[PDB]
Amino acid sequence: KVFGRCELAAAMKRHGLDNYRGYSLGNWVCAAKFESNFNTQATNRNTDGSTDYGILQINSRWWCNDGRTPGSRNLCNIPCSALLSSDITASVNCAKKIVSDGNGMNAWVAWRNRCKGTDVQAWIRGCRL
Ligand SMILES: [Cl-]
Ligand code: NI
Repeated sequence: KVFGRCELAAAMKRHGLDNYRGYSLGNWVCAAKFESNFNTQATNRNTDGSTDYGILQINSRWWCNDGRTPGSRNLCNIPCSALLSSDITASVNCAKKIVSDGNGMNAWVAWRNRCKGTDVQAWIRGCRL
């Protein structure tokens, strides 16, 4: 599924991401835009052989099992394919674990490079939330 901006904002809010660990909703929408272009089916292979999955490009070395990443820790205890669903629940639940892990949203390179320090509230402007 390719989400619209406000549609995704609403879904993330309902799943409790607004101000989760102090990160306002715009941060999460901005991260999803630049990680996946709002596409739940996005996948991208990394140099180390791991793969990133879904709307928030969650990595198979640490967080999910895709059966081809040796030494995967599967900390979200889910197959990576579950992160590609039209239903973003699994992605949100896993992302909550990631952002609690110590470096906050810096875990997402696109967030650090393209969202951090910017006017992220622009990402939810005009939306009926
Ligand atoms: Cl933080
Ligand atoms: Ni990545």
